[PDB]
Amino acid sequence: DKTVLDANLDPLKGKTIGVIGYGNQGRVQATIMRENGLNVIVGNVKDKYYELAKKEGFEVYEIDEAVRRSDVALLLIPDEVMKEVYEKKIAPVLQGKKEFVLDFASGYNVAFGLIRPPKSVDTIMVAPRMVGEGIMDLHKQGKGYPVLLGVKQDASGKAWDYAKAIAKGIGAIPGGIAVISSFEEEALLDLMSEHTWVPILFGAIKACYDIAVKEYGVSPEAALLEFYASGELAEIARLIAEEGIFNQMVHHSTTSQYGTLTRMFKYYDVVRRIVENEAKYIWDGSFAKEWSLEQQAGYPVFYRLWELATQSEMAKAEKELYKLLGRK
Amino acid sequence: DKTVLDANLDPLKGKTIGVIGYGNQGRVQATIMRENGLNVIVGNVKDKYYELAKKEGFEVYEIDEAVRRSDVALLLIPDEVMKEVYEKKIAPVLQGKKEFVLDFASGYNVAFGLIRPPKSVDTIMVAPRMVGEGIMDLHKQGKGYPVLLGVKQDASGKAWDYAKAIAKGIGAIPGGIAVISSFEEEALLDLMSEHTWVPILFGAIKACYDIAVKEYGVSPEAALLEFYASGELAEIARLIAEEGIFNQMVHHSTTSQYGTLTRMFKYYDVVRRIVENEAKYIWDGSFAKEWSLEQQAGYPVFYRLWELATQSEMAKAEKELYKLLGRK
Amino acid sequence: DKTVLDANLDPLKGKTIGVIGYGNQGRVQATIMRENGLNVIVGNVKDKYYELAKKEGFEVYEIDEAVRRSDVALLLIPDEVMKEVYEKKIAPVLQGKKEFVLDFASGYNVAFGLIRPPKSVDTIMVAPRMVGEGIMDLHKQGKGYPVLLGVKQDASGKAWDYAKAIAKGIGAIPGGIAVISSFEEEALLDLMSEHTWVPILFGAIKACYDIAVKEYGVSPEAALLEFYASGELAEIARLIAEEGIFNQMVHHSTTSQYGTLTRMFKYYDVVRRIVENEAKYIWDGSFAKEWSLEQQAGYPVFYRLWELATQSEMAKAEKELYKLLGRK
Amino acid sequence: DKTVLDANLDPLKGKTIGVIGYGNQGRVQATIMRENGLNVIVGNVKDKYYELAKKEGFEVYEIDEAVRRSDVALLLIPDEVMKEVYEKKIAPVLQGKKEFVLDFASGYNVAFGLIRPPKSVDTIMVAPRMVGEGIMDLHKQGKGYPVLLGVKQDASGKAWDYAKAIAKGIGAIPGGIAVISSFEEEALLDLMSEHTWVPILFGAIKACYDIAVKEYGVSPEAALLEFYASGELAEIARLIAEEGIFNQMVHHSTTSQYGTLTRMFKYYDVVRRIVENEAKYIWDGSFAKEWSLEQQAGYPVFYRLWELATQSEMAKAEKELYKLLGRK
Ligand SMILES: NC(=O)C1=CN([C@@H]2O[C@H](COP(=O)(O)OP(=O)(O)OC[C@H]3O[C@@H](n4cnc5c(N)ncnc54)[C@H](O)[C@@H]3O)[C@@H](O)[C@H]2O)C=CC1
Ligand SMILES: NC(=O)C1=CN([C@@H]2O[C@H](COP(=O)(O)OP(=O)(O)OC[C@H]3O[C@@H](n4cnc5c(N)ncnc54)[C@H](O)[C@@H]3O)[C@@H](O)[C@H]2O)C=CC1
Ligand SMILES: NC(=O)C1=CN([C@@H]2O[C@H](COP(=O)(O)OP(=O)(O)OC[C@H]3O[C@@H](n4cnc5c(N)ncnc54)[C@H](O)[C@@H]3O)[C@@H](O)[C@H]2O)C=CC1
Ligand SMILES: NC(=O)C1=CN([C@@H]2O[C@H](COP(=O)(O)OP(=O)(O)OC[C@H]3O[C@@H](n4cnc5c(N)ncnc54)[C@H](O)[C@@H]3O)[C@@H](O)[C@H]2O)C=CC1
Ligand SMILES: O=C(O)C1(C(=O)O)CC1
Ligand SMILES: O=C(O)C1(C(=O)O)CC1
Ligand SMILES: [Mg+2]
Ligand SMILES: [Mg+2]
Ligand SMILES: [Mg+2]
Ligand SMILES: [Mg+2]
Ligand SMILES: [Mg+2]
Ligand SMILES: [Mg+2]
Repeated sequence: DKTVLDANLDPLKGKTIGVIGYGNQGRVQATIMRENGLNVIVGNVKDKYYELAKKEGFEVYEIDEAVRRSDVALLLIPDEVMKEVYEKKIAPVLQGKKEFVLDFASGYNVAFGLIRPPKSVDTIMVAPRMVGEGIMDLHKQGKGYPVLLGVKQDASGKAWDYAKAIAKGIGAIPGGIAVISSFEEEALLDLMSEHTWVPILFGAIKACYDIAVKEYGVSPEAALLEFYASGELAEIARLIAEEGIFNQMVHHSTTSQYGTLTRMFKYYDVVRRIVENEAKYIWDGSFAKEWSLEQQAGYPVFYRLWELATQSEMAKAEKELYKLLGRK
Repeated sequence: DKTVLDANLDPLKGKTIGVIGYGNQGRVQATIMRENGLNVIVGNVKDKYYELAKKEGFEVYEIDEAVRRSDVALLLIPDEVMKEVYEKKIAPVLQGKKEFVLDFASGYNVAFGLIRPPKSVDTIMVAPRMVGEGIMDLHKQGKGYPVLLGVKQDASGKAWDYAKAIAKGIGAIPGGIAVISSFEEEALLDLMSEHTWVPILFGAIKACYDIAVKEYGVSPEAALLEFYASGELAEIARLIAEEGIFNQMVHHSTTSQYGTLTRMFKYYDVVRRIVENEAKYIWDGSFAKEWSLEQQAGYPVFYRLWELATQSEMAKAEKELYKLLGRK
Repeated sequence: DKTVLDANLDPLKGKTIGVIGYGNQGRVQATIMRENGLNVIVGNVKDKYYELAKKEGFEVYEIDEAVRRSDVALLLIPDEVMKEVYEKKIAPVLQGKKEFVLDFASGYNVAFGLIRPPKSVDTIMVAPRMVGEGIMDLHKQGKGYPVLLGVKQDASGKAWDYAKAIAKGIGAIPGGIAVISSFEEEALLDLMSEHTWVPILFGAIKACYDIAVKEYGVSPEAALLEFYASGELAEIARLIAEEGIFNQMVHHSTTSQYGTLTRMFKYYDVVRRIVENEAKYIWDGSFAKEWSLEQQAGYPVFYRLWELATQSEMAKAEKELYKLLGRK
Repeated sequence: DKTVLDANLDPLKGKTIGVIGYGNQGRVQATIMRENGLNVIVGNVKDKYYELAKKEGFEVYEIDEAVRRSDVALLLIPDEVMKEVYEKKIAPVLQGKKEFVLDFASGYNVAFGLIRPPKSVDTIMVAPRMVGEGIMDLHKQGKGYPVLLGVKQDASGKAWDYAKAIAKGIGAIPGGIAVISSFEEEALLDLMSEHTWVPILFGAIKACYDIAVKEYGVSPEAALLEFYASGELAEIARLIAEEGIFNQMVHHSTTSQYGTLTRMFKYYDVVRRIVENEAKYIWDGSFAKEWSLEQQAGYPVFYRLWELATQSEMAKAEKELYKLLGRK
């Protein structure tokens, strides 16, 4: 099957590696790779992270200098400034090359064409699905974790080899797995998760609260406690990850099972339509356009929405309560 | 405010208490209350739980005998057999009384009239919001936890006093809180949670999977990994419970925040309508009717739905994967 | 292909067989199997059928006794009392077993979970498609007939072997065929036939009558004669079974062919939608629920519908006519 | 009530004030405040207004210099360049401060987040509802006029005090009133007025003209004369402002009253829906986004719409007529 469990690590030996950023990922991955027996450097703007990285023993230069030295580069920075940073401080130094390699952790800027490097370079992607802290929390046990792999440009016939090489160079495998796919699939998924069921969940909760209060004379404290001020949700998530989404429900009551299943099979079509709409809107690029334009405008909608959300009755009540329970 | 933080414990001293069941709750609460300095007994059918309860030092009699001895009773058994058990082995012994008290952990059977005790008895409810294990996991730290309180019948003018007495007798407060409300609100909430956002979430995930596969040529492994085979969901739940639902999102990226907020404010009305429909359907009693009838029929729909859910592509793929990762 | 034409008969030799019921099927199949060289018994309630079965030379005991003696059982009784009969007089005797086998002629009670035998037993199904009299009417020619096969539980790795063994033990093959499938498919089909085209046909006829009378001044006698008081329909059915559904039409006139084909391809979508709805309603279990509940209620709708049907103008006219033609 | 009629003027004495712009407002307010006994300066780009302000005796420096000198600032410039002007020539000088105050006449740029000053500064708003000339036309009578007040940031507990201080420092009160509100309400109102009834009025007039001509053979001159080429509208506005919107109608005829009231109560719902839509579209920020983007694009729609409006039949006819009547 497409899956991969282990591979070689030779293509990276003898070369120097360049790491852009020392935040969550950059820090973790550079730590691991150094612990794996490789010569690696760090490129970053002069700030707290720079101080931290030079504390932990990673020789540092300026960004463009790290690329001038490196034969491989890992661009571990946000997806909102990578564009300008590339355009200014990378593309030139890169034009001055023959055989180079560039890796990302996300496919947003590439799949949509905001970054079109030369055909003189092999472009790839290695994408984990952990916030970053759990990765160390696993490495100290000597485990592995799963990731996605992708390739965009091949000028060496060695692209996948370098991909698996990196995958092993960050302790993902052996111990976990590695999938192969494109940048497009990665971006599509990372965006569907954010556009489809998360906001739906939140809106459902908000509506349940509003209703239970304003049409059945219920108290905010009780509403919050039942809905989310408890850890029921977290325990459910854990049991899912461990046993399985459906098998999990066995630990509940028959009444819960019955209602859940009925209503789920009953409300499948609506959500299906919603998901179709959003997935299409993404596959085209409309969302990238929208987001870039809002950046250029000044995040007005962002501002107003944050405001409306925090000025809501549910939020105020949650504040009073979380205060009452000593929580921060 | 309606909230309560601590109260007296005198009305329970000098009396004997009766506990029906030694499962999750019964076990925990009886343990605590014994550790609080009260004379308590146990009533249960002769089985593994009976053996366990007599192991832990709780003198036991038959159910009706425990009531004959007790002046208070806690009916900690499922909401699907309580009816018959009451009708047969409790109502008589209870008719033979003057001043008694009966407490539940759920309002399903009462709010809907499936149980109508005499007016010779004060009826109450004390409902926690923890599965039961977390409660001990907190008690050994010396903390408290939150609960709901309710009263249905008063023949003593002491109902709320007994309520708070119990609340303190199970280590809820001081250390947490106690809310006051009816049986109706409790049932309504416990059912809305199960009918509105849980099944919606599950259906959304299922649809995202189906789509991403059958219309964009994506691999099941990647789909599952992104959606739920990871712990992203559990970490989100924890951060919610700790910091706050919205504040949580700060630890994410701006892109995620933007998409989430937009789509949430965009899809609020639909879910609102759904929630209205279900809440009404409950407030009337149609659901209780439906569930009781399906019990009398033989759980055919239950059976078929379990089958359809487990025979699904997502389930089979999850099986293969969870196996691949050593998970049970 | 999945089809089967003949197989072995050894696994049944040396064992005793139990047959529940001596009505249409039970009678025929027991007769055949005895004529095939097997030791078989009969279990039945004391009535006319009991007298008949002991007339024809089948030693009989009470039901539970027949199971105590038997190592295999064929439950040839209606699908409306099998539940209680099992629950009371079979499940105990069965709990007292190690290696047993149970066979049905219908999957209604099992596919929907109304009967959940232990995992100590191999459960199967052998379903013919003849009312029962035609089967003997064929056996005396030395032919075979077609059936369906299914398995639900396997604790021997011999389930299919026993299945084909029975199939041969009732003279189905060699001489006909045997298909393999589940209980679910069998039930689904047997119910679609009854829910989709039979009632549609009847309603179409009824409406044609009503219209031809009340809007074109036609006489009931003529209407009935054309529509169904003749044998046109039976001859068409026979020619279908013999030659083929479409080839049949060759023996009609060109005008008939033209109108039929046009209107058929013209009215396909409506019936398709209807069939989808009903098939879904079944696949879930709603129909089983409905039917069980009507049983528990007292067949009021059944009663009223029988009444309305018989008190109809078409029925009264058919009565007068069938009387006029000497028919009973 | 929230209203205010007079207050103190001490907090401004001993300080220096800075005024950005010498157009309509800036000119008037600076004139008044100087006439009120305060030390005030002027910051403006070198142009005709600079010459005018140094004519009238207001010592001037460059903008940033005026802020370096001032402890308070009034940003009386358009809402389309304030952004860049701030970003470049104000924010630095402001970072170099401890205790400062900044006031606006409009909340557009702030309510939507286009300007986010530091938390080292108290931000306020003082918004009149006169074009600017009427304000002097009233001051020479020794009257006052009404305004709105708002606060965004408080680092002194003196924000409202400074607000009322300014309010008195510009001759608004005593003699008129001062309301308190946010920036959001101000912006919302100033935009609803422009989006809801003004354009509706204009379109209604245009449509009445077009119809009366092209479907009833009426002459343009007569149409214009009746609709707006007369002063009926201005007299109505004046009588409204003086007596009251409804009481005004008393000076009309009964026929007019009847038709007006009927049709008004008849067409309320449509306009209500329109207003809801627009108010929402604003509350979110979509309009700010739209306008900023059109600026960045080059005002193409602006251009084309101006063209279409002026190339209209009504416009050409109005031109011929206004010429015929000697009007410019
Ligand atoms: N933490 C996460 O959520 C995961 C990371 N990724 C992706 O990896 C990439 C890195 O993400 P994170 O390291 O977690 O974010 P982060 O907050 O940890 O970023 C830290 C780095 O940002 C750099 N930086 C910030 N602003 C800069 C600017 N204007 N100019 C130049 N450098 C700047 C700094 O040098 C710093 O080293 C992103 O594309 C992310 O989507 C993929 C899987 C999940
Ligand atoms: N565990 C939970 O989810 C929470 C408990 N509750 C409610 O408290 C009550 C008890 O729930 P749990 O103890 O957690 O369930 P459980 O699974 O722990 O039930 C254990 C008890 O069930 C008794 N029992 C089982 N079948 C019986 C039967 N046919 N006849 C007589 N007794 C029988 C047994 O004596 C045993 O002691 C329920 O109403 C529950 O909804 C309220 C908050 C959450
Ligand atoms: N005979 C037919 O038309 C076909 C029969 N089948 C299936 O074979 C099985 C038997 O069907 P048939 O014999 O044809 O119907 P039937 O009405 O002729 O059944 C006769 C048998 O039912 C027994 N019985 C009736 N009421 C009973 C009760 N209260 N308690 C205990 N036993 C009772 C009688 O002892 C008798 O032996 C069913 O599962 C049916 O679905 C399958 C295809 C059609
Ligand atoms: N006149 C009005 O309609 C009322 C004024 N306001 C608001 O007060 C503020 C000022 O409005 P007005 O003075 O009436 O407009 P205005 O046309 O009178 O503005 C003249 C000033 O604009 C300055 N200026 C123009 N272009 C500039 C540029 N590129 N860079 C730097 N400075 C530039 C000039 O220095 C000049 O002093 C606005 O926000 C307005 O909406 C509030 C109530 C009504
Ligand atoms: O990179 C992303 O966009 C995140 C996701 O996995 O959804 C971390 C927030
Ligand atoms: O008692 C209930 O119905 C549960 C809930 O809180 O939803 C535990 C499952
Ligand atoms: Mg993301
Ligand atoms: Mg994700
Ligand atoms: Mg709950
Ligand atoms: Mg049938
Ligand atoms: Mg059939
Ligand atoms: Mg205005």
